[PDB]
Amino acid sequence: GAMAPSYRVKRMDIAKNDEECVVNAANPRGLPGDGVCKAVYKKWPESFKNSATPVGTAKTVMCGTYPVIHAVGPNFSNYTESEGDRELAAAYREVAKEVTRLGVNSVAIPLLSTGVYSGGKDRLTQSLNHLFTAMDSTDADVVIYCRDKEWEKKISEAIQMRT
Ligand SMILES: [Cl-]
Ligand SMILES: [Cl-]
Ligand SMILES: [Cl-]
Repeated sequence: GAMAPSYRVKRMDIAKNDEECVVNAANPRGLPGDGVCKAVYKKWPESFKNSATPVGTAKTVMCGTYPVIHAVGPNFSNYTESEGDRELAAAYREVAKEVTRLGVNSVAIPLLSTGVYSGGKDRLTQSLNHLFTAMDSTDADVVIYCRDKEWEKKISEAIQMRT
């Protein structure tokens, strides 16, 4: 584990992360997809061998010795708010189990279901709070990746408020 486990946020492509493993915002079919998923496919294509997994779950595939944890958040265009909220919380709980099993000291993670699976809604607080609920009991250093400048400021504020 990290000596003083922390949360940090960076505004840049998660495919350039400086952590021991990455979480992909995957689709259930293991397809290249769009957004974070497509960047992950371009950087670690070998990790998409048998990466298909249901909504609300995470499945890790190695690219060399580097773990890619494919976490499938719900698409809020298809799910109700209640069911989607439950599956989004579940995907993050599965990421925490995988990070613990892998024994890594750090993990790069995107906010699941905030892009094309958001159903056109701002889900920063919803998704980030489910990330904290799952990851708080782990001792890995967590680095959250985002692309929007206003989202970077809001995620940073939420991290600092709890310290
Ligand atoms: Cl970048
Ligand atoms: Cl998304
Ligand atoms: Cl973003």
